[PDB]
Amino acid sequence: AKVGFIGAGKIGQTIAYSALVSGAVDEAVIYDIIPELPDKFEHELRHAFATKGIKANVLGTNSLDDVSGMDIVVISAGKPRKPGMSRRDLFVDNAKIMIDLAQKLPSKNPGAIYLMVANPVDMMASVFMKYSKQFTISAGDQVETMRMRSFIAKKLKIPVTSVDGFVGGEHGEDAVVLWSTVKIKGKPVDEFNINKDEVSDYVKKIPGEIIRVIGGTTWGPGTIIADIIKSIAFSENRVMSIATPKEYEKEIIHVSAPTVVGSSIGPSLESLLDEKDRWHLNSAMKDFYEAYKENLKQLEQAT
Amino acid sequence: AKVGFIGAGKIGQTIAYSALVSGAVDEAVIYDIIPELPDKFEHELRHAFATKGIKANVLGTNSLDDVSGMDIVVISAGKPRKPGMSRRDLFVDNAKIMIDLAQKLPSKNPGAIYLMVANPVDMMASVFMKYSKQFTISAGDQVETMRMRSFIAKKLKIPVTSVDGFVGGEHGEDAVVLWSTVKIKGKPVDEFNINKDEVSDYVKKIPGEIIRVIGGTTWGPGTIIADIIKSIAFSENRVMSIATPKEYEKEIIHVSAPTVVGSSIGPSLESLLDEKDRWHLNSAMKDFYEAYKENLKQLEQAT
Amino acid sequence: AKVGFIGAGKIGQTIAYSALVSGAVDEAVIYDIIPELPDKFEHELRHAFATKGIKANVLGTNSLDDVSGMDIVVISAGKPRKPGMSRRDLFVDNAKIMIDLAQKLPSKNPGAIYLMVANPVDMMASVFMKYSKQFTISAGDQVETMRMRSFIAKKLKIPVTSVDGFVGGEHGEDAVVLWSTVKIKGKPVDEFNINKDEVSDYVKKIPGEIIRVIGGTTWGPGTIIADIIKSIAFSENRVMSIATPKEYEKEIIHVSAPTVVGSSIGPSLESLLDEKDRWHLNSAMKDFYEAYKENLKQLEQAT
Amino acid sequence: AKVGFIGAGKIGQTIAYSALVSGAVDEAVIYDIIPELPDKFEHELRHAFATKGIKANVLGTNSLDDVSGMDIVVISAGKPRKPGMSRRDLFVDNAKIMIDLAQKLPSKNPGAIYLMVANPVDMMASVFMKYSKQFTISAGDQVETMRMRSFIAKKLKIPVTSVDGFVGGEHGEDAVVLWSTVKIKGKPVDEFNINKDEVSDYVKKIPGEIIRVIGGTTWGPGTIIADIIKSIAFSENRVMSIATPKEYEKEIIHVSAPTVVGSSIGPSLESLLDEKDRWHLNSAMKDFYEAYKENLKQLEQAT
Ligand SMILES: NC(=O)c1ccc[n+]([C@@H]2O[C@H](COP(=O)([O-])OP(=O)(O)OC[C@H]3O[C@@H](n4cnc5c(N)ncnc54)[C@H](O)[C@@H]3O)[C@@H](O)[C@H]2O)c1
Ligand SMILES: NC(=O)c1ccc[n+]([C@@H]2O[C@H](COP(=O)([O-])OP(=O)(O)OC[C@H]3O[C@@H](n4cnc5c(N)ncnc54)[C@H](O)[C@@H]3O)[C@@H](O)[C@H]2O)c1
Ligand SMILES: NC(=O)c1ccc[n+]([C@@H]2O[C@H](COP(=O)([O-])OP(=O)(O)OC[C@H]3O[C@@H](n4cnc5c(N)ncnc54)[C@H](O)[C@@H]3O)[C@@H](O)[C@H]2O)c1
Ligand SMILES: NC(=O)c1ccc[n+]([C@@H]2O[C@H](COP(=O)([O-])OP(=O)(O)OC[C@H]3O[C@@H](n4cnc5c(N)ncnc54)[C@H](O)[C@@H]3O)[C@@H](O)[C@H]2O)c1
Repeated sequence: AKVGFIGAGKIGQTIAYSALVSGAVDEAVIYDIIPELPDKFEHELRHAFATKGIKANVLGTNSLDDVSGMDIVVISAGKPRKPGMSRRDLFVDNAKIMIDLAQKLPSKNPGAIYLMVANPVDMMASVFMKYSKQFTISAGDQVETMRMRSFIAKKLKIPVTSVDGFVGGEHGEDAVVLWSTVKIKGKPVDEFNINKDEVSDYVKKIPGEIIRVIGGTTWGPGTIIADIIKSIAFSENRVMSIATPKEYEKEIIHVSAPTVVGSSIGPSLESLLDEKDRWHLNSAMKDFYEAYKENLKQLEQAT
Repeated sequence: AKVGFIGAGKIGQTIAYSALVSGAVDEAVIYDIIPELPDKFEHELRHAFATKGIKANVLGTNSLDDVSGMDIVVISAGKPRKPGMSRRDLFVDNAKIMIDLAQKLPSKNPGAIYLMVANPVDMMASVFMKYSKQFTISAGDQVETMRMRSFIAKKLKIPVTSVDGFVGGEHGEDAVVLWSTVKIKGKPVDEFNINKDEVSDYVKKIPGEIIRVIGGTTWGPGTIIADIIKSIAFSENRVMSIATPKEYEKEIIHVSAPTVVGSSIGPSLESLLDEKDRWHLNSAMKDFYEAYKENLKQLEQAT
Repeated sequence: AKVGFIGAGKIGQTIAYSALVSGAVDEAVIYDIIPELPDKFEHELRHAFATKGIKANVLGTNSLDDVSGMDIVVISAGKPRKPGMSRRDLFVDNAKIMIDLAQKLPSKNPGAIYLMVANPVDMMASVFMKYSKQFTISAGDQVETMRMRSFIAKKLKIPVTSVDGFVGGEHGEDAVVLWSTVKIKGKPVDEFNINKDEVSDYVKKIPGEIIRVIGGTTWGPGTIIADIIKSIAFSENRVMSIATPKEYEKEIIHVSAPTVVGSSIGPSLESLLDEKDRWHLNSAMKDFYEAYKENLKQLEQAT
Repeated sequence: AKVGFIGAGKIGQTIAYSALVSGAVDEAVIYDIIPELPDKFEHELRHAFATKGIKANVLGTNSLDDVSGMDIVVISAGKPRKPGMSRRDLFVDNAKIMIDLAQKLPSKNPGAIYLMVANPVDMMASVFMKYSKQFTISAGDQVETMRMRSFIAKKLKIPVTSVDGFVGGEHGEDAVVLWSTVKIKGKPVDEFNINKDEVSDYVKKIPGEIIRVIGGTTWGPGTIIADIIKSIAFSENRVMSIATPKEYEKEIIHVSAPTVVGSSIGPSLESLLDEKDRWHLNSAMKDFYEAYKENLKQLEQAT
């Protein structure tokens, strides 16, 4: 696929690098508002490519117009979290970015899939889609999903490959582990020595903890989001707990649920969850819709 | 994963080779009735591994008791089709193989996923599961699925990665394209100039044509079935049109539908298809049922 | 790289499949004299590609004029060995193939690297280069090299990645282990309990044993030769004991020594071997020379 | 291989991640003096591994004693460059680190290969080896080597895979392009529209420029150094322009030259360079020896 990267900070570089070395990206165009940053990143990539024999076309640029004719456009441009902040605290800052980008990108990338990475991720995806009128998805709870699998595997001292399942609903701190999907070698997680609250808590806290020590999350979400790109680019049909757009009281919202990710996106698999999980996903919709409306008014308090 | 390969003929060797070089198999045990065959294949694999730096343990054996402790057991032991034959002609001869394997493998590989390759594939899976009571899947129409995708791509002169969709129902000559799933860059196949009947006919005829010219199918189903193994081994959650066990009229039958394939298998997604494709999948259940009951009688009439 | 495959039998198909799934081949054109064979192999490859997201162009053809513009041309067209035969028995029959290919391929593929696989491999490379004057290499003793490594590893019950070293000189039954290059975790092989003669004998006999049981060698040399292709295609600079053209007594001959393989081929490293291994490589030149002159006379005595 | 990482800053993380995802590292132990940093990096890795199905054992730790029984030990612990500094300016700061590590690591990792990454790289490798008495190599001019190939490919608008060759001698700013190795599709670089001084200059300046804009080099040298790890771990025998130890006036020094990198290291290929290149490598030895002796005295001016 041809993939545009809007944002070449820590997470944008990690995602682009990981997606490029995985072989899923035939051509990439990497943009950033910071002078020379994308350009120097391009050189980094070429140097890396030489050792691997990678021939992917890469352009690092400060010119937004170079992001044209892409299949997928990955948006990580935004303020990141500082210790002590919630993700939703960023709404007003980063929504202005999305509003601006929504004016500019569409005419150059008609029919592209837009992949939101910038936080608060689900909200950003809704804002971007509202303004751009372009099909937009959010990395959503796919990162949470993998964090959950890896914690459970570490806890039982089993390979992560023995664990299956997803995290879903609202993003981050408000996500829910979808326990009816969670299986260990095919068996319900109940059959195991697993404290469900300890799993949820690790998932919600570990990014905050990475931020406090390292300064931001990189390798994990970078790899994970790149795999979303790869599933689209190779048409692999991986079920991923991304957030796809839904209509709710005539407003576009984004909420996560296991979703088939291929050259085409969908369907989402919420209808196949157990009752409790389906109730949590309905709930997540109502809560998201309420918090997002509030946030839109508070932004409308521009003047 | 630890993977058992039962049957080391053309397709068995291809699946094993491809699953091993893909990185999805940590240990493999390969069995065949043919004296020394498994041994010499093992030496072939070792030679290949040396150039790749692959360290997977591999044992080729003529003693079936050496296949123990597997996570996945792949069965390709059986007589293949000859130009002229139908897949289902093989039922009696190959059912006898499955009944015997079902009395030997499970005690050594309890709780393994059993992946049926030998034809008639779906019926063999049903027999094996009947005589073993171990969880058994069939390659099903996943091969057809890929043939369909590839045909549409070469026809429209587009990358295969632009095409999404599945083939399902009964296996082989009785399969149906699930047209409500076939999309080109997200758009319904009707918006393109492809003749649905030409697609079907290609899918149905190409294996018979390859069998006529080359003598048997290898690289295609081998790679495609190795990817089923990989999706289980790495818990990738790819939607694949494999055939999983379904309770119908109190019998266990196998029919293909798009199904989540990870360390855990399922759910199948037939409830998300359109009315027409759900009708077709319901008829396939009925038809498979009637034909399997008939075939079972034929088997009794041998023994 | 753009890669031409001349001969789509057992080994040709294996090399091509393995080189294509490794990512080293951007475009491939596969030729065989057998009507429809290349075509049906192409369809096999396309089916495999769909599951992997591989977009390499591939053309199977019965018209040799379709092989043009290649960077590398791989020749496996020829009669194979039967239980009992020696590799060199094939000289006359296969030399006739090479003389013809040499009058047809170069005009269409000027400046390509020609990689000889058909046996007797080294002698075929010398003939092809004689009649084509195009730069021609032979798989040489790279296959032997890997067999030797793998044997030592299984013997000492160590990972194959712990073993380094090469097999060189004449090909096959006349090859010699270059013992000054064989190291286990950096240490000379003498410090371990391996019998040098048992290693040699294994290396010499295993292909004949595989040919006896299975009918021909495939996965091992196929993977190993595909890695020669990859090392050229990605300019990896792997030292491989291939046979490159050497001017001796004003003839061009082919003998194996560890050689740098990248987008450019060479140098060969025989001047860095110990006295004994340099002696052996000098005798192989003399012996190959005398035997090739004899074989050329035999060819004249056919035509 | 089992690989220890001493240092989990920007370059240590990039190298470890790249080496891990490439599949060359079976077990890694990552240490850093910064509290909690390695630990949080380990979590990042596990999260990334979950999406890929990677089962490599990883331990991120603040306890140096955990770095035991490794095959390879990769040392990136040290002060990095700030704009305006040369690499050799760091000698006195980072040599103290190496002296300390030389007391501590050996008894826990007997017979390991130590891979120096921290600057001034060649000097650091000599210091570490002097004090530890352990076999030590330096990433050397391998990074420069790839930078050169990629620049030339960009300049001629050809794939980097068409370019072959190496940079060698002293490190960084004092490196020399070894023009007799440099080939484009097999042809001498003279046959091409290439300004040699412009190539050298780009190579020497581009890291300084990345540092000024981004803050440090990451992806390129990370990938490149990881490929050195991979060549050792898979015993691939890639020729790489690393710096291996040589004796000079009874002192151990490190200088770069194309070197065969496998489970065993060596031989270096300086003897096969043209005259001019060989003279530059002799020269580099004399100059290195002089600057390193000076630096050792200036450090001995501890008191
Ligand atoms: N799982 C996830 O979804 C996930 C993971 C990691 C980070 N993030 C989020 O991604 C965003 C970026 O994080 P980061 O660590 O890379 O931050 P960072 O500060 O390293 O980078 C942000 C980048 O965005 C750029 N930027 C800001 N405004 C821009 C504009 N108008 N146009 C173009 N570029 C612009 C900056 O120049 C900078 O290079 C943050 O919102 C962070 O919270 C999300
Ligand atoms: N897409 C698919 O599902 C697919 C693709 C290719 C082949 N097949 C089927 O796979 C089967 C094998 O095809 P093939 O081309 O490899 O045939 P083959 O003759 O090359 O190999 C069959 C192997 O099974 C062995 N065998 C027979 N009975 C056995 C037993 N009781 N235990 C162990 N091994 C036994 C034979 O010894 C032989 O080595 C056939 O039924 C064929 O129709 C299915
Ligand atoms: N390590 C090695 O170097 C190695 C390994 C395996 C096989 N081989 C050699 O490779 C050759 C092929 O072995 P195989 O097992 O694939 O034999 P095979 O009979 O399976 O295949 C040979 C193919 O070459 C074709 N052929 C014959 N003449 C031709 C021509 N003029 N143009 C195009 N195609 C032509 C045949 O039609 C057939 O499809 C043999 O000489 C064998 O000894 C070498
Ligand atoms: N091609 C190359 O060889 C290459 C490429 C990039 C960077 N580097 C060099 O590598 C070194 C590290 O660079 P970076 O960008 O990762 O710097 P950085 O500041 O991001 O990280 C340096 C790390 O070393 C750690 N450290 C310092 N002293 C230590 C000790 N005594 N024990 C353990 N850990 C210690 C720090 O805690 C820090 O995390 C520098 O010398 C830099 O110049 C070399």
